[PDB]
Amino acid sequence: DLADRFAELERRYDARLGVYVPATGTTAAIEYRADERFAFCSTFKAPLVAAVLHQNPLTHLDKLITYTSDDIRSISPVAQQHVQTGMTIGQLCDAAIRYSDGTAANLLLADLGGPGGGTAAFTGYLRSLGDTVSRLDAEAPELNRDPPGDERDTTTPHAIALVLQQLVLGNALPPDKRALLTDWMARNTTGAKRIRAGFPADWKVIDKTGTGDYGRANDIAVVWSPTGVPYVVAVMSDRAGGGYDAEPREALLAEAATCVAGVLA
Repeated sequence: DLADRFAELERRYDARLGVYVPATGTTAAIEYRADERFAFCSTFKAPLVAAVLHQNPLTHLDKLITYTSDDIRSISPVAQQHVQTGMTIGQLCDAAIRYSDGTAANLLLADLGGPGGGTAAFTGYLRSLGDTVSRLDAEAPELNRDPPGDERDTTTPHAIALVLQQLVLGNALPPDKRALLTDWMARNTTGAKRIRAGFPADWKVIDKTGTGDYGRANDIAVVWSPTGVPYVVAVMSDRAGGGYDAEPREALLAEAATCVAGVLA
């Protein structure tokens, strides 16, 4: 009947909803449109930091990156205030996750290198994690603005959840790099009204949000129960029928998360 409740949320919010919660040692998977494609939007910035971590020693986090005001092409709460001084890779990782900083993400893509400003390299990192479906094609902000029919810049709830599972809970990263990613997600500033809002206060929530055109609103999270049992929760939504300027609905994500919390508690 949980599928019926998700379908009701879709009707109430005039939206398309995708959910994946991987199975665990003691719980079944939750899946709703889990193999349909949704735009990443800024959700890709969490695996992007993982990519950078993966291919460099941690001393690289101290590498100073310089850039100009002309590089501020997307919403960049941190980067736009440090044009004169530049930012370290570590600082860029922090900003990309906790403030969804677009310039920071673009500079991290460039740090991977190669064609498409690092977008091919990012896609390659997902392939290395066994993700045969996801792809990044554009930089910020263009990656948020593809038409609904376009497969560019898309993932699926199933794909991104299994990536995050490996990153935070698995051994895709060594413990030191894993702890950095986890902490940045744990101190995210953008996600209070999404998955966090759907779980009780005694659950811990770490997350990365995404928002875009056609009413896109996403959140990917790892949650810990009050006794410290972890789960991955991916929730994705759009309103392709509501125009490119359809309002994204944080409340839809919060309610979907409430329904998930009910299953997992």
